[PDB]
Amino acid sequence: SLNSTGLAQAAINGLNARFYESSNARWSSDEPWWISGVALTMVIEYMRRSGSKEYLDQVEDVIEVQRQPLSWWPSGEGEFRADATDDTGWWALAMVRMYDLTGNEDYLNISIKDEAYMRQWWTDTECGGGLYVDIQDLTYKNAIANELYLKLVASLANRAPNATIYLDRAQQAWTWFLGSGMINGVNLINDGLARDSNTGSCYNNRLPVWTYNQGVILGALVELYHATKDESYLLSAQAIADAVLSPSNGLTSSSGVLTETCEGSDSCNQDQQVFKGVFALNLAELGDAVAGASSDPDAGQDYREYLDTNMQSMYANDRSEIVPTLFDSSTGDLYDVSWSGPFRNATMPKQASAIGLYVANI
Ligand SMILES: OC[C@H]1O[C@H](O)[C@@H](O)[C@@H](O)[C@@H]1O
Ligand SMILES: OC[C@H]1O[C@H](O)[C@@H](O)[C@@H](O)[C@@H]1O
Ligand SMILES: OC[C@H]1O[C@H](O)[C@@H](O)[C@@H](O)[C@@H]1O
Repeated sequence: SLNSTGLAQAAINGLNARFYESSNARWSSDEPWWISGVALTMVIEYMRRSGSKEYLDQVEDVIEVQRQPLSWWPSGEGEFRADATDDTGWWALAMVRMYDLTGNEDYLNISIKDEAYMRQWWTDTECGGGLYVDIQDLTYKNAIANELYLKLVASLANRAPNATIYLDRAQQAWTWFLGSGMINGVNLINDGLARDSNTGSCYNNRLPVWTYNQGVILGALVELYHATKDESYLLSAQAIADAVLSPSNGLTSSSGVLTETCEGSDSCNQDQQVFKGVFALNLAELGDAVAGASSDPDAGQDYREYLDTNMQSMYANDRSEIVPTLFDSSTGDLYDVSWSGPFRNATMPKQASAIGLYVANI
């Protein structure tokens, strides 16, 4: 009796009432800019899955202003080309979804500019491949920038005119990622690569297993499946998702709820607060691809039940409503970080993550 389209809309209204800045065409300028890109993704995906165009004018406004040359990275020349490859990647994938929503080639073109910009920091000369996250310094090849890159080139292999260079890049990037060692012995992805002092060989740095690094990779593999019709991409994706769902690996509580490793210590910072909903949206993409590739009705049923289980927990334990007034009639729902633990306060990243979970259930 829970309607995920209605709750997604109420969560987007809450996001807007507390965090949207009209004069800036952005949410929460006091929060990292890439998380406005994630938020835009969630709003776009709500519209795609539900069929609403309620927020289209707002999204267009955000795109128009945020595509301008960034005051902190003018040499990027706008179009979301930023001072880190992952920041660019979040907006690039938002533009892929906006293209999917509208069919407007402008958004696809932006994604193509973003891919060419990110590729500049791919090297074969360290780690046999992959790109750096930190453009100014070039010290870290990490999971998230390389997952976003992979999902972007794979997305373009299905949509762009010069589709075969993107397919070759996606297949080579997946080959590199699989061979990097970041996917560990329980099929989960650690934070990134360290580099050996004497030898230049790279290895899994054993930094934490973050939920969004188990999620963006699933979307990439789903796009590789669509570009190739090779289910072995779905089989790898399902292995990573199945590891997340397994309570033995500690991302899934004994209540069956998705749980960031920092929640226990109450230490989730502004980045980590958004991670879970990015995983959920990507898990929904995997579940749709698996159910479509198979005649069995129970196909992808575990992923769908998982998202449902998480949705009901967040709805019941992690929710607070804006108090309407005589003057401001704004309504919506607000959310904290723990999809099981109690609501203490809302932040823009926490809210974006919550919207992601509802949209994953539409
Ligand atoms: O996305 C990260 C980005 O977010 C902030 O809004 C900006 O001030 C930048 O300095 C920073 O690099
Ligand atoms: O794994 C190596 C890596 O660890 C840190 O988390 C990063 O900030 C990088 O500067 C460094 O190269
Ligand atoms: O919050 C964790 C997050 O922190 C930084 O932004 C980078 O080191 C990422 O690789 C990492 O996932």
